[PDB]
Amino acid sequence: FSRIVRDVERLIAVEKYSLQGVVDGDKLLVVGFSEGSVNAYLYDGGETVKLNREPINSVLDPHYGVGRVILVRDVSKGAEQHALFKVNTSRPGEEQRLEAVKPMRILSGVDTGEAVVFTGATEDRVALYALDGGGLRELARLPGFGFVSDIRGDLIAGLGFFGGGRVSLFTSNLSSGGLRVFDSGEGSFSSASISPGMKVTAGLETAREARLVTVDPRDGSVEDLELPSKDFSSYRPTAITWLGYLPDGRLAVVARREGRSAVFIDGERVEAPQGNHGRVVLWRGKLVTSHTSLSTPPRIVSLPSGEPLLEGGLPEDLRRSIAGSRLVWVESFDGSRVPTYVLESGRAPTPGPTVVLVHGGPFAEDSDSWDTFAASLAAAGFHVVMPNYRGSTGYGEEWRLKIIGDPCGGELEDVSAAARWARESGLASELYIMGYSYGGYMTLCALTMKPGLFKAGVAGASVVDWEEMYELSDAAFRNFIEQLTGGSREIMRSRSPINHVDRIKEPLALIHPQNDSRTPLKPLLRLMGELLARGKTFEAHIIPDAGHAINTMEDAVKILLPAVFFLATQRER
Amino acid sequence: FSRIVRDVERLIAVEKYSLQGVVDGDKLLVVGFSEGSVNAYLYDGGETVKLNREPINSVLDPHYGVGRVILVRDVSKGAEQHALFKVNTSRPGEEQRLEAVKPMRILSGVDTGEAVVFTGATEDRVALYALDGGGLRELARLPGFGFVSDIRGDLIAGLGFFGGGRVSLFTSNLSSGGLRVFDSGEGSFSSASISPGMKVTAGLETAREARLVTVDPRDGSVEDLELPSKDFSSYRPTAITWLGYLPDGRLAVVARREGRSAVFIDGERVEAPQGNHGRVVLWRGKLVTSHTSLSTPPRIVSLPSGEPLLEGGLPEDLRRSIAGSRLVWVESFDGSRVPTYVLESGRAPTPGPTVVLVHGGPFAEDSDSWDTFAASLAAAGFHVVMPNYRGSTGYGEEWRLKIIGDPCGGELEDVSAAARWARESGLASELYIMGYSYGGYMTLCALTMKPGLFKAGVAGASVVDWEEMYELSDAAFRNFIEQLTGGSREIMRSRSPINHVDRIKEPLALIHPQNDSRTPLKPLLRLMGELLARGKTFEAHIIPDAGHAINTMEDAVKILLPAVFFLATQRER
Repeated sequence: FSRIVRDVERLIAVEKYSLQGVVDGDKLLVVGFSEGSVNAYLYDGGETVKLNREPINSVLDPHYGVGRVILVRDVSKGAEQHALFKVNTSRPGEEQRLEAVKPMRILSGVDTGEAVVFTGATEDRVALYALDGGGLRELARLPGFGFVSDIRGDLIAGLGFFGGGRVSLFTSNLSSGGLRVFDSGEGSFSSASISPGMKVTAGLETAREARLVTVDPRDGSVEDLELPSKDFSSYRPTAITWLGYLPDGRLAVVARREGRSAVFIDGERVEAPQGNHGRVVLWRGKLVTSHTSLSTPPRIVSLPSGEPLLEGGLPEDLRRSIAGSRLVWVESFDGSRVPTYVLESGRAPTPGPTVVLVHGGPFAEDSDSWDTFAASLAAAGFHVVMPNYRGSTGYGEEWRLKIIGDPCGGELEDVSAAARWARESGLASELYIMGYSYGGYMTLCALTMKPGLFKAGVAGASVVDWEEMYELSDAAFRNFIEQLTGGSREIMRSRSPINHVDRIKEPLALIHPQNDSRTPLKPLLRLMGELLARGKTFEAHIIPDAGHAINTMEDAVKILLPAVFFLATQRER
Repeated sequence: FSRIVRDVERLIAVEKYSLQGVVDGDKLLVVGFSEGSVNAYLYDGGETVKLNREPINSVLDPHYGVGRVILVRDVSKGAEQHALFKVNTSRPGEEQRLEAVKPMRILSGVDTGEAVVFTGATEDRVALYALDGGGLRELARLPGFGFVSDIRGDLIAGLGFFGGGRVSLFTSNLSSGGLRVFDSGEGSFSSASISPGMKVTAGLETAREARLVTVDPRDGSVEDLELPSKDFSSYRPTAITWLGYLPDGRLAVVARREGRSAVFIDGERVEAPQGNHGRVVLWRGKLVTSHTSLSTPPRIVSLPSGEPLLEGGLPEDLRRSIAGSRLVWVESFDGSRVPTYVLESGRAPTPGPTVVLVHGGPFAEDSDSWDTFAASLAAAGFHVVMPNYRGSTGYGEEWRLKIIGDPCGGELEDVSAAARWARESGLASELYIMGYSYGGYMTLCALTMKPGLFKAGVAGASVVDWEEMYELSDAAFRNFIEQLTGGSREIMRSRSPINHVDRIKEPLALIHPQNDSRTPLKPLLRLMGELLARGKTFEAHIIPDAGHAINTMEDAVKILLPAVFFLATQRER
């Protein structure tokens, strides 16, 4: 149990890096979890320089070479009312709060150098904003969650979840605002970057595949974009992770199939370490991306050698605790094949104690990408099954959109199918479920709707009640709940696990940050009252002065430690 | 920290023993917290023999030599609805449930070998029961908490908390039942044992001094008992822990002053290890008692040598973590002197992080006795301050009875004076409050009524709302609440920290077993609601399938570990 603490601490503590851009002339801007919190750094080639003072949540996308960084930081103890802080790169550790922007949920943003352009959610709206030397301007109100993708000249390009789980492309004008929304009937836009010719290149993810298209923002004309090299189209990607024009005009694309990605410059394969990659930057005539895998914490590497620029290293005992990984295709209730990553623990027998670790989102995926939760479970003697239930990204629009209107429906059947597969295939001697956010909702749904499937469940930062949550949500989250539930009152009630507590037969652990503004604490307290009144076994841990986005080691530990303890305790019986 | 977990674990894991009597001819009957849980053992000079199968809570007091033991086990996952199980001492590990006794809160009991006589509380009454060969009989209904002390022949003697915090003597007849209650106007009876002459020898605790009396149960006449040796009366005890007749007719008395006890046989002092002692038994012609101190976990020893028969060795590193202890007399608001035990941690500076650790009860005391919580605090690098606030035992009837009608009044002032004493004496560089049960009530009362006094508070198994708790309480606890509060609804409301949440300014850690039936979880969930709605910082840890009485190592870890983590975190800032 003290060994579990050491394992969880060191898994959280290992340095994790994400590539944000190039700044300060010719230096990497990198967001790193290092020295126990999320900070932003310049990487010159040798020593990193820390840009921020206190922990941050993120940084805005910098235009190449801009001489500043815009930090995004929660100023509300985890409720995700962020403020923006400017740091001049020549003077690291000196912060200027951008006081023209009232705290709000910052969803995204780019800094051109002249203007800081972002989307943000308040109680009454999601909006696209620009802050220049003249002051703050609302460029447009957006229908739902929206994200700035790119800016070139006065053209802004972004992606919008504006209905039915579909992603629209949007543009606006930096100088005079407005909104133009481009919707594909074939699928969803997944990344965007403005070409030198002032067209929007976008990934378009259709039924079971992904391709690149050009959108002219003047008329709504969409063509297929063909590249000089044909490696990209032959790769037959299912998803586009990211794309962007480099300063030399070449289009870089990270695309993926089956939970691993590949890098392309102007269509041509650039070799990269196995796993997943993030944005690709040009830096000192070398391609640089982020790399991660189930065995590799996020790190910065140079392509095509794959040599690390910035990486944290795991202790050898923790590396060994992960025996192997594999993708399997689990047949579900309608014969659909649920792509399921399996992390085999080198610290459990086969069959052995097995956790179905259910991903959040739901528009997210279990890929060959580092997962601290999964790693801590493998360290603690559990195999880990991570099913890409319908709703997941990475496997086509059709699979992703199947969740719409059907929470605690087919996706739960997929999660249950992976569970039964883990037993039937001989992997699991016993079964647990665990999840954070939409994953925690799945824990609650599994224990309420599928009693006896799992031995016990962990529900972290859970959706508990669509109805009460709606009442407490900001404009983005209200809209997203509308989308997920299809605007159906019956769905919001019947698919809320708080309404099926009497069905629970298994021990449940609840973990919840008190200031969560995504999945609020209030319905969780009501759930505890229901568990109590109905004589159900439950454990609960409420984390102080924290919300949904964990950005310190001590909060990461508070969230994960009790989950690992609980399951380890359950394994004694 | 993993080092904290390890120390906490090792402190919990150390075996702790209580002496219950002599059975199976001439074998000691002990209850040991051992091998991870509370169990019953025979000891006859070598290895213990485990009598129970699953963990228990206690055993009933056996008459010398009886060939069986009656286990008391919680059969409601911590809610303290107990069933009785008999184990024939010749056939250890084979239990037979006494099915005539439906689950109830068993408060006490004696087993003559032919009749099991006990007190228990259901929802509607507290009663004295006898189970013999002809079945179960209710001998009498008691006004409130009552405990059987002794049976000789047909006579039963007990102690009753039957009004005003005062303890009465009561008798009954095993054959015919009934109830006779004897009050003293000078004080409270603390201990009782029937003499050969069929009168009741009792400890009478008065204003300051305690003495031995003889109560004739036929007419209620009381006279002082003078013993052959005068070491006892000249010791001038303030409290009488225990007394009992030995097989040879000698009267064993354990009495105490200033948190330390002494043992007497027919009034003659018997040398014993410094600290506190429990019952004294004759085993193979010689004297045996339990012993505990601040630096020695409860153990069974021979007198007068002090040689251990059953002892969980305190490892040297943990022992060394307590650099010292002191008894101080804190000046309270009204000139009262609050006897306060202090532990200096060998792992903190002076001045240094200090926890006022508040005792439960309130009719209990901090004495020179083992305290796992205090030890873990010392191990974690905190000085510990343990004030015997008014309401405490050990310092006379007047001091103990001051709390009556005044919860969250003078006693909280004593606690606050102890905080002030810690700072002003130079011990404390910073101050926290921590407590379980009435102690947790004090945490909550301190953060609501004395904001800014402590840096942070830990409230375990707390009283939260007198009124709601009363309505959820069984007959015993309803009566006790009436006595403690005076029955006034204004006291019940005004002295409930849930009605003062607005004033809270310090971080608060709530810890609570889910099935607690003394201090129920329900009002604590409401408190969390209020903390949430009023934007207060808090954490909470609810522990599964557990109640107020902790009987496993892992449950004690779930109760204690969050507290130490919380305080350690608080000390970083």
